[PDB]
Amino acid sequence: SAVQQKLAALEKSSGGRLGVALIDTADNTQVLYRGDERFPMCSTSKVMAAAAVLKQSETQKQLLNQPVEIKPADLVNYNPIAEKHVNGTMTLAELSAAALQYSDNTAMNKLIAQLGGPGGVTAFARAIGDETFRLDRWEPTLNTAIPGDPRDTTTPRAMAQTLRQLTLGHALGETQRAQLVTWLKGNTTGAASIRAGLPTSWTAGDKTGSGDYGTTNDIAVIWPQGRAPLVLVTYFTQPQQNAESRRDVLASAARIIAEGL
Ligand SMILES: [Cl-]
Repeated sequence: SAVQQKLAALEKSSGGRLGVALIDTADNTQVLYRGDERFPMCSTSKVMAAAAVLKQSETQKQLLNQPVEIKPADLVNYNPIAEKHVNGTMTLAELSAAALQYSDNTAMNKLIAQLGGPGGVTAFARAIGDETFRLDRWEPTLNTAIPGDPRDTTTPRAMAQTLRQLTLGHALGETQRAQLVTWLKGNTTGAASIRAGLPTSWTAGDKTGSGDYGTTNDIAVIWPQGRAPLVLVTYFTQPQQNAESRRDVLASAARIIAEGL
């Protein structure tokens, strides 16, 4: 197909390995490129952690408004929001928003702690039928992205299915689904990634990721006009440990997909 040829050429030009999964909710059809190969998730795993906390909140009503102390020991390598509140508190809702919309790594570790460790995030994934997702480590070491290492990876097919379930399906309660979608739509980190390759009139919510080996990821839910919503995930990783992340490769993959719609 034209999409596959274009994705392979993009992959060659970029020097890396690209994975793409598109789900069209009109007919549940999928377009896949390396759909069943594992890729490091990096910050895309924050969606699962936030969703798991939302799920806890369905029976623990005021959980989202619970204050959590932010301590110096909590800070890691990228803390744009958390560093502003050190020695104060943030609520779990605020931590979820920081994680999702700013990719705050301290905020992620606070969510992981709220869930009882990395295993708590993975247990939620299993509870919503994702047998592929695995979170093995905390921030920042979950970003090592070593080729062939299955730790902290998923597949494009698996993550597209899961994002669909969380944002358009019934993995969460109605109020919680709406809250996750609201957070994703307010993301600040994704302008150069999938968003840059979509028509501006199509609304999207997304979560990016980046890490070692020039790993560059984005997962999005998209509301085009003229048709049912779509889910698009784009995962990218490179052979050299010190390769720079390439948000523009994800934009190009999104353009290729949008061409084939
Ligand atoms: Cl990793």
